Amino acid sequence: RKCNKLVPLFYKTCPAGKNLCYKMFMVSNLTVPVKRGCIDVCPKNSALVKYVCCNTDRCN
Amino acid sequence: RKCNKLVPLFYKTCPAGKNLCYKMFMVSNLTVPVKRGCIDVCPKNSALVKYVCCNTDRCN
Amino acid sequence: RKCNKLVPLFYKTCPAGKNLCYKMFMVSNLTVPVKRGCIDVCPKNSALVKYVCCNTDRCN
Amino acid sequence: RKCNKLVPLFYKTCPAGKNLCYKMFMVSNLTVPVKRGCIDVCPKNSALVKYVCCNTDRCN
Repeated sequence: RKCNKLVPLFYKTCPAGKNLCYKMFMVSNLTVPVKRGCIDVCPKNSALVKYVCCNTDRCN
Repeated sequence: RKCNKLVPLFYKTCPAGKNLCYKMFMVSNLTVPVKRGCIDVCPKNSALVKYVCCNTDRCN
Repeated sequence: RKCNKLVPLFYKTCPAGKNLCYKMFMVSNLTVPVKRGCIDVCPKNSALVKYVCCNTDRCN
Repeated sequence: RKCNKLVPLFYKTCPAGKNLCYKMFMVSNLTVPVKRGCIDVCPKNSALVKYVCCNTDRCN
């Protein structure tokens, strides 16, 4: 699995066990993610934090 | 086709069907390449990024 | 400390302990950086590559 | 045993009793070794340095 980084024109190969890609937002600001990378399962949505997950190369 | 990589001292052979080389820029700034490689046809849409393509070896 | 990445439109906060920014060049081509980042001490041995370091934010 | 020097395009014949070649890194910089040569036994890595050793000609 490959995934985009915070600057999404670049990407990285994921470590073993992490086959989702994700995009993380402060709920107050849905214009720009604060983080992007690899992950195992999608974290739950917090009151302050929103996750978007998908399962193909470079989908975040 | 051979094309330069982001650091243009270095280069690669293009896969089958990619016979243009490109430099990719942020829309703001057309002097600092953000990516370089091979491509089949040059993208034209207004986006966050802009491609400049060419058709000779290591022309990017 | 903050330093530029290889595409110097982008940058990062240095990990603690690394307070210099650097460009890395091939030897005798001191015009095309090959790497950019953060480092603790500027390497000085004769090698295939040459580091040029500075100690202010984004000075590389 | 012949081993590569810090500039690894050049090599040297090892003294007697040194039949491994090595390269040594500062742990903070795995890009460029700080040392190369001949050795008898691969030393343990430390908090400060990493050794890579091998046992054939010009393997470092």
